[PDB]
Amino acid sequence: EVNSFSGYLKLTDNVYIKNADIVEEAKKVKPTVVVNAANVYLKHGGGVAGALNKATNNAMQVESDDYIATNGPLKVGGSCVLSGHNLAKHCLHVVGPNVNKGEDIQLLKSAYENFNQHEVLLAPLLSAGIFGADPIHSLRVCVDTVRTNVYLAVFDKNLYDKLVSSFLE
Ligand SMILES: CNC(=O)c1cccc(-c2cc3c(N[C@H](c4ccc5c(c4)S(=O)(=O)CCC5)C(C)C)ncnc3[nH]2)c1
Repeated sequence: EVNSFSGYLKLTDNVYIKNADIVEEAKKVKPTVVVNAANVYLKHGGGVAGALNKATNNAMQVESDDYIATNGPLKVGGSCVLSGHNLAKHCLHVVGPNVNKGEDIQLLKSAYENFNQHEVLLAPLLSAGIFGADPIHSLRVCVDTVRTNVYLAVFDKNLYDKLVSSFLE
C-alpha cells in the first residue's frame, strides 16, 4: 500500500501529527517523500539528519556530497530533491533557520513553502530541537503555510502533547 500512514491525529484538512520517530515511520510507510531537517552543506552529522543518513547506511551522505560538489550549498529557507534510498521514493532536504546560530526565524515560512511542491510528505517539525525555534511557533507556521498533505512525526511524547494542546486552544 502507498503512503500507509497509521495512528496520526488530523489537525487540519492537510496537516496530521504523530508521536513517532521519523526514521521508523519512513521504514514502515515508505512515503513518496520524506523531509530531512538539513543544513546548507548537507552534512548529516547528528539529530534527525544523522538518523536518516544512518538508516541509509551512509548512502545519503555520499549522494549529498556529490550534489554539493556540482551545485554548491543550499540557502537557508531552500531545499533540494535527492533520492529517498530505502526510506522513501525521494528525500526533500529542507534548510530551516538555526536561531541558535543567529539565522532569521522569518525564514521558517520559506522553509515550509518548499513542501508545497509535493502532494504528500512525511516530515519533522522544522527548526525545532537544537535549531532553537519555538516548536509551538513552528507548528503554527506549518499549518499556515503548507497546502499539500503533510504528516508530522515528533519523537517526544511530552512535546507532542504540548503541540496538540496548543493547536486545540
Ligand atoms: C532509528 N532512529 C534513530 O537512529 C534516531 C536517533 C536519534 C534521533 C532520532 C530522531 C529524532 C527525531 C525528532 N526530534 C525532534 C526534532 C525536530 C526537528 C529538528 C530536530 C529534532 S534536531 O535534530 O534537534 C535539529 C533539526 C530540527 C525533537 C523531538 C523536537 N523528530 C522526529 N523523529 C526523530 N528521530 C532517531
